[PDB]
This record gives sequence, C-alpha cells and structure tokens, in this order.
Amino acid sequence: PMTDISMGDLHANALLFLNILVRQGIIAISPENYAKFAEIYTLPELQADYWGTEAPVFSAENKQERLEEIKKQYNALIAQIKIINTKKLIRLIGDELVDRGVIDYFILKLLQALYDQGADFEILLSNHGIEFVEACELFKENGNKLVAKRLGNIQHGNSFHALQEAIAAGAISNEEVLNIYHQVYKKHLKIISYSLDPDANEIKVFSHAGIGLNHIRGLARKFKVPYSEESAVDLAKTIDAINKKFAEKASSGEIHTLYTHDMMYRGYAGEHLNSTDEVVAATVWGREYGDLIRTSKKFKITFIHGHD
Repeated sequence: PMTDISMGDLHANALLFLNILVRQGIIAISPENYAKFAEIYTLPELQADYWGTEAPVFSAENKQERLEEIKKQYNALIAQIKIINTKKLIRLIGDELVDRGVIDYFILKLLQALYDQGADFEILLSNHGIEFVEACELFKENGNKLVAKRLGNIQHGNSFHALQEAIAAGAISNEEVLNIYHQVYKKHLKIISYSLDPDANEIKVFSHAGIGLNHIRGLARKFKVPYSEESAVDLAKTIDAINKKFAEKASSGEIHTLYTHDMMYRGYAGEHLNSTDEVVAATVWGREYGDLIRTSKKFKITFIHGHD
C-alpha cells in the first residue's frame, strides 16, 4: 500500500527489527508492550561485553530459571503483536541472525509471527545467516546439536552463541528452533531478489553484498538454469529460476553443499572468488567473480545491497 520495505543489516537487533515493523505499518503493538519489549531486549543480564565477555545470565547458577522467565514473557509479547499489513513486501538485506544482537531466539519468534499472520517478507542470503542454515542442516550430523565451528571462526555471532547457551541450559529447545528454521526461515530465503518495472524495462536487483550481472550469470551456471539478459523481464525470469533451484536445496537440507569452508575463509579475507564453484561464496561475500558487470545495453538496472 506504499513502497517496498527494504531493511538494512539488522545485526540481529530484534528491537530495531520491531521498530521498523511498527514505523512501516506492518505490525501493531501497544506502547506499553513495546516498552516491555525494549526492556527485555536491554536487560543487563542479557548484554555481552557488560561485566564479562559473556552476558551475566550464562554465568549465573540459576541461568535456566532466568532464561525461562525471559522467554515466557517474550513469547507473551509476541502473542500480542498483530500484523496489520499483509500486502507490503518486506525485504531483509540480511544479518538478521548470528550477529552482534542479544539472542537469535528474539528475531526467530518475530519471523514466525510474521509468517503465521500472513506478512510478505524475504530474506537475502548472507554470511551470517548461512551459519544458522548450516547449523540447522547439519543438526543430526553433529549429534543433535546446533554448531558451526568453522563458520564461527570468520564472524562474530553473539546472538547465535547466546542461542546455543540457552539451549544448553535447557531453557530453549532444539525442536522449536529447528521447526522455525524449516517451517519459516528457509522457505523465505533468496540468494538475490528484484523489483521489476516491465513497462520501463528497468529492474532493481537486491542482494546482501555488492554483485554484478557476472555473479547472476555464475549463479545460473551453478544451478544449471538458462541465463538470459535480453531485457529486464528476462533477467527477472533468470533470477526466479536461480531462486527456484535454491529453494530445492533449502528443501533437501543441502544449502551447505553450495560452498566449502575454504571459500568462506578466503571470502572473509577479502580475496577473489573467481572459480565457478565459488559463485555462491562470491555472492554472499560480495567478492570478485571475474570482471564486475553493472550495465547492460538491453535494460536499465540498479543494484541495492548492504555494506560489510
């Protein structure tokens, strides 16, 4: 009923996420419940780098009790949030999980409420989000635990560490997290996305990091779909095909097969990722994939992405 919502990198800040959803007319929440939400979000016992590296709650003898009381009240607030706009599209440019914010549980519950009440949203694949994907996809492999040791070496994921510790303390269940992963999170994931104006032969391409047409061509090759750039409409059709193949990988629990960990170390380090098999790593890290192509004579394009 207005322009698409495009959110910057949230860094797992659930209150920032809430604020945008309220200010953009997606959700209604009372002022008193908003204040309760902000209070829970900034509880000293949940803040890392406050009295130690760890949030105080995780060194407390009664950590389970503390976390249970926070969790039940948090979920009571979620249950009082109403989605009031199901037509406005919400695009998350990424970093909604596994990042500097307090705990991934908070944004996971928000995503679940958005989905359950019919909001339209999409999540652009990021290096942070990919660690959550891998942890969930390899849950059984890792002995029924959410872990991602090698990916955790290249980025700070306080909010995911807090999730792991809360699960270890018995306050949050693997089954709840995994249900949200499979039922909510993974089917709203896109590698790249777009807004298309067919009459103007113009397209806006959205991605977590800086890419060009060369990345999209590499992705079409990686997923074995035809690449066409004969028009803005044709490029949109190509992007649809790329995301359809990606969703099949999401469904089979095989997103983690689209990269190797050496690609992610070199991605973090800032290197070129020019080999065809590295194109997913090159896209999420915004690294060189051959010559960067940002103009076509056959249509107008603007690229929209986050920064670092």
